[PDB]
Amino acid sequence: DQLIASVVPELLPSAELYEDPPGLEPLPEEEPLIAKSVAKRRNEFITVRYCARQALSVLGIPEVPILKGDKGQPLWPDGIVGSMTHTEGFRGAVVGRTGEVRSVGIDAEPHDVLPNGVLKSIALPVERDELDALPAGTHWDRLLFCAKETTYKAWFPLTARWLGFEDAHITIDPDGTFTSRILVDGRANDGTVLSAFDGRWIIDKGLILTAIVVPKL
Ligand SMILES: CCNC(=N)NC(=O)Nc1c(CC)cccc1CC
Ligand SMILES: [Mn+2]
Ligand SMILES: [Mn+2]
Repeated sequence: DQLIASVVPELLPSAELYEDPPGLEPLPEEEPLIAKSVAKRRNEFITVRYCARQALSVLGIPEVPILKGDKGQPLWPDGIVGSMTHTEGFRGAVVGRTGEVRSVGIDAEPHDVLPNGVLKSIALPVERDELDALPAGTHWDRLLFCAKETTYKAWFPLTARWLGFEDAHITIDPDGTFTSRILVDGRANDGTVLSAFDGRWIIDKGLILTAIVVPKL
């Protein structure tokens, strides 16, 4: 019944918590990253890393700090890829080994309409027309935004480059899948070319969860 486990393969352990349990602490090496942060930010940072460390233990990796790189990206141990996300009512993480998968991204959002003006900032004109044609009963605008965030999180670890909202065209299928088509240069750091990603999505517990796994070559 866990949301991340429903949209990623069994080979990628995941862990999620819906509240901030009492008594958690960051590892000493992580404390400087949130020393001057408000309580809401300290709590999501600490709880998501407790989830990541649980998933890393399933891979046989013991307790390790998860620091942030120059573009805010989490810095995983050698031979590990992963992703983390937090929203009100959700903290989650997923990790995998580089010999099984190339990259993973996840994102969680509340299942509600986007705030005013956000859809115009994140969607291509063609995506807006596509969302209007989808069946009634799902907040397609919020699902599109969620899928764009997951696209960036799967892309950045492979390219080390920015990806704007206008740089990817996402097509959502009501069956719980989506595709992301990259509209800019897709040269990856390993010499290969990224052009498209396949994603999965689920709506449950008032939340939307999207995931992309970039598979082994
Ligand atoms: C496909 C285009 N999507 C993105 N480029 N998305 C992000 O940059 N998202 C983001 C933002 C901007 C909303 C701020 C802080 C941290 C992150 C990284 C998860
Ligand atoms: Mn967050
Ligand atoms: Mn997010």
